[PDB]
Amino acid sequence: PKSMQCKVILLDGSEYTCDVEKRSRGQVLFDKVCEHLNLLEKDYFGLTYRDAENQKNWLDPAKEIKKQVRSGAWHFSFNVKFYPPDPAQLSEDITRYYLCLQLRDDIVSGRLPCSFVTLALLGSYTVQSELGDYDPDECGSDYISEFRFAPNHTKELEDKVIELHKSHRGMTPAEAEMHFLENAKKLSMYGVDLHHAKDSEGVEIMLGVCASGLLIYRDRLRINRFAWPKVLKISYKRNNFYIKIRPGEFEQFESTIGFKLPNHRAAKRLWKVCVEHHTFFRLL
Ligand SMILES: COc1ccc(C)cc1NC(=O)Nn1cnnc1
Repeated sequence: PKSMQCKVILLDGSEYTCDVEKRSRGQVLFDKVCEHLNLLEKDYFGLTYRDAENQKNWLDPAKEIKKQVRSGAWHFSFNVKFYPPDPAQLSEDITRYYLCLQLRDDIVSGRLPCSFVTLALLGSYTVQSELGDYDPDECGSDYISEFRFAPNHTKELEDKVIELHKSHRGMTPAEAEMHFLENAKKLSMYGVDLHHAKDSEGVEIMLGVCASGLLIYRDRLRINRFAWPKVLKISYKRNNFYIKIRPGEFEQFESTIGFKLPNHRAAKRLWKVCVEHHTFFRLL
């Protein structure tokens, strides 16, 4: 049996290295990573790889790893795929812990926009979790945390994190992580996966996929929202992605909204993440 070396970037930024048989399907590697992480509530998560065009792709657990990575290295990241709308209802604190780590990266990367005050508040809960109670021995007037909190750090952001950290005395890591999640879940882009596209007139839009449904970000004004029940069907053909929307009651026929993606693979990628979001959050 010939085995291939796999490298996985974990949500703490560490590397996990393991072997799988070269013909292995994605589920084999995922199960090894989740066992390494002591994770039981696994199906919120997944593995990503970067394709020949440098796009993020989800590793399909039903398909051979080699038929997905194809010409690329067997290098993956462990990520949240399906962001729970109500993290309090997760059964395990370790699940919430990994979800916090993902959201911290979503924030630092700028995928999850966040006000100044909420950046500082989330940062303060992270510090309480990682370091425990505020200690003025480590923190002077000139303190800057090792923790990345934001896409752009400023001294006043660092100061606000400390001021808020002082308020959290006695809070345990699990408590701080639950407060982090109860704040982060309210952000308008929480768990929204964004895809570049053009509308039927050729205007550049972003299509957002999340638990609640589909979002069409045309500009700061005119955000179109389709809750999953309103979405009758989704399809792709060539570089085109199509959403069928149910008619109001007493309407005869569903409406079709068409989008142009950069290429055929971007259209398939969007269709699949939409189907998967429909599939796991039809149930959950
Ligand atoms: C109950 O599990 C599901 C249900 C629906 C869907 C869409 C997915 C899963 N899980 C899943 O794919 N787990 N996994 C394996 N490798 N990466 C992630």
